[PDB]
Amino acid sequence: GSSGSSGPTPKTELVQKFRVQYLGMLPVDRPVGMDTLNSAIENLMTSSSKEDWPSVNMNVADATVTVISEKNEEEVLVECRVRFLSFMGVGKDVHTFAFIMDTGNQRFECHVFWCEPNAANVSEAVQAACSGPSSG
Repeated sequence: GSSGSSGPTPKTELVQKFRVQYLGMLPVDRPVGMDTLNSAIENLMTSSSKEDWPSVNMNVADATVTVISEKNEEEVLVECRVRFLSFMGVGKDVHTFAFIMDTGNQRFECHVFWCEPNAANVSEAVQAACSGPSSG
């Protein structure tokens, strides 16, 4: 390592980590909507028990959503960005959070998660970042 080391700065950003479980990744056709959202969750929900879901952490910063493991603050299970997001919301139960992301090739992935006591702060912390129009 001939080259020295990078030079950090005495200033960081605000990050919000939330220990949530990882239900799994279910694809969806509609990048927007709740029905499908819930449907996705409910689908995953049934799949794999609750305890089966690995306790992960949801990092939120720089308007991004990165799912970091529990036994590793460096590991990045899933890396989602509010800029690549399409939609989301809280499933049937308030203890569930899923959002449709954009990967490319007309493909969308919905990452289901379990937040307690409710995915209100998470969804918000994530939404506050997304912050999109309603086009009503």
